[PDB]
Amino acid sequence: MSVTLHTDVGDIKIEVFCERTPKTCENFLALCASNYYNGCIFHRNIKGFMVQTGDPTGTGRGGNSIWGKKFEDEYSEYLKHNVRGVVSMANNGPNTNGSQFFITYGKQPHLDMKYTVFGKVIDGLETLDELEKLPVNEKTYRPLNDVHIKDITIHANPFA
Ligand code: NI
Ligand code: NI
Repeated sequence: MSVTLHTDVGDIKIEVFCERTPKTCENFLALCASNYYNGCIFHRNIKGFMVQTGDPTGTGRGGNSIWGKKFEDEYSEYLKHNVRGVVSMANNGPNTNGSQFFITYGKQPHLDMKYTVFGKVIDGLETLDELEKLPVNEKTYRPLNDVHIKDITIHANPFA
């Protein structure tokens, strides 16, 4: 399955690995499908590292799962932050996944087994490039200009 994030700076198609991270997938797709991320900004943008979003409050402290409470990590030896465009859930320690997620800008091995990887950017890399060059407050890494996720399209699999 895949989703396309329609942002102020372009679209980003992300393939989600539902066979390895079923709960993370269910959560993400449910939030996407219920317009939960619509209007969300990319609140933390760190060039060379990653960009974070998925917090309706836009502070980096908010957001919750489709279950109204944090859920468990789903780590996998098959899923590592070893390339640009890996998509993972942000957290505040073990099993504290909510709604926030981030997209890496490059290989970041230190993140492995610390955050639940659940997707990969498969199209719209130019959009990721645009996000990475966005001017930010060099102290908080918050983009000087709000960049939002307008809406998200879920590519329904023809198969039931
Ligand atoms: Ni669009
Ligand atoms: Ni706004």
